[PDB]
Formats: sequence, C-alpha cells, structure tokens
Amino acid sequence: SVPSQKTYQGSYGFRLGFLHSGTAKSVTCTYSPALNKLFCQLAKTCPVQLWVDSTPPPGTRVRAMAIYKQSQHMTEVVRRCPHHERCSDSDGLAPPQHLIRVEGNLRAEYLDDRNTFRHSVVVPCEPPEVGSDCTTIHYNYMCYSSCMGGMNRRPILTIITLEDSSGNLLGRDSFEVRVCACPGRDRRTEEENLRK
Ligand SMILES: CCn1c2ccc(C[NH2+]C)cc2c2ccc(-c3cc(C)cs3)cc21
Ligand SMILES: [Zn+2]
Repeated sequence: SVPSQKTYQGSYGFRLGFLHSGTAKSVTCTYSPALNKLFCQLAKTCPVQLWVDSTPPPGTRVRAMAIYKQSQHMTEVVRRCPHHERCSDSDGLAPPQHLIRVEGNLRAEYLDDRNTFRHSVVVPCEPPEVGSDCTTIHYNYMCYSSCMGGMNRRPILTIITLEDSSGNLLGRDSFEVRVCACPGRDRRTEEENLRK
C-alpha cells in the first residue's frame, strides 16, 4: 500500500551521491545535503550517482519511484498532471503518465504495477566506466511540484532501490524532490528557513 523508504545499504554498501552544483540563479539541478532534497527544473537532467563498496551480481537493477512525503497522501499514486500527461512529449519509451524518466538508456524499463498502480523506472546496474569511481543515472522529472491536478504543491520523495534479478531488495536510499522554476533560489530559501 505504501513503499518503504528506510535507508538500507545492504551487503554491497549501496548509497547515492550528488554533485555540488551551487545555488546560482541559473542552476538547473542542485542538491541540499542539509535538507536531503534535490531541487530541479522541469525535464532537466538530474545526475544521481550510485556508490557500492563491492560489486553486485550480474542482473542487479536500479529502480526509481516517487511517493508523496506527507502521510495523508502516501497512498495516492504520484503521476503527471492532467496537462502534462497529454502534452505529447514522450521519448518513445516512457509512458506519458510517468513523472520520472531515465535519460539516454535504451535498457530502461517502465513499470505500471499491476497491483499498486504505482509507476517506476528500472535500469540494469552497471559498473563505473574505466577511470571513474561511480556510476551515474540521469533522471528527468516531468511535472512541476506545483502542477494543479497532479502533485499540486505536495512534496514528494524519490526512492532508489537496488534489486536482484527477481526484484528482491538489495539496497535502498531516498531523497526529497522539488521540481520548480528556480532551484537555486528555492534551495537557498529552504536552507535559510531550516537554519532559522
Ligand atoms: C553501483 C554501481 N557500481 C559501483 C559504484 C562505485 C564503485 C566504487 N568505485 C571506486 C564500484 C561500483 C561497481 C562495481 C561493479 C558493478 C557491477 C558489475 C556487474 C556485473 C553489474 S553492476 C557496479 C558498480
Ligand atoms: Zn504537470
């Protein structure tokens, strides 16, 4: 009824990482460690790093899913709003209803869960390229947090799960997301509110 959001490194020491993009007015995606919150513009690239301490088996996958953060909305499926689900901006793979897309991975699979109706996007887990220390997935969020009839100003969390080939849990991490016009300014405002 509600997916777990408990952080779980598991046997492979799985966790996320984020770039340090700053808070200039021009920034399109920026992560706040103090808030555990990603701020991004609509349909812009959000790089999310995957870190492990040891190599998981072939066939391991990485799934992303959004849920509402507030308990009174947690059972509602997070989906694109009535406008954006009809705006014909598909990449030829993501269903138009899905909030979260993976950019530039032809092996991405999009699931409409037959029992919970929740949306998710899953890719094969891959090792870092030679010369790199981690692997990065590029996500896009396809509605604003404010979209009426959709998220409608309700905060969401993205849950990233490391899964075996059957879909069993190997690791879990999560972060709040705000999709907004000015992520740099909103990160500064919310960090100031937190300090106050
Ligand atoms: C989570 C992404 N990922 C990593 C992230 C950080 C580091 C540490 N670098 C210093 C190593 C790996 C790593 C090693 C192997 C694999 C895989 C191998 C196979 C066969 C499938 S995935 C994935 C990996
Ligand atoms: Zn929308």
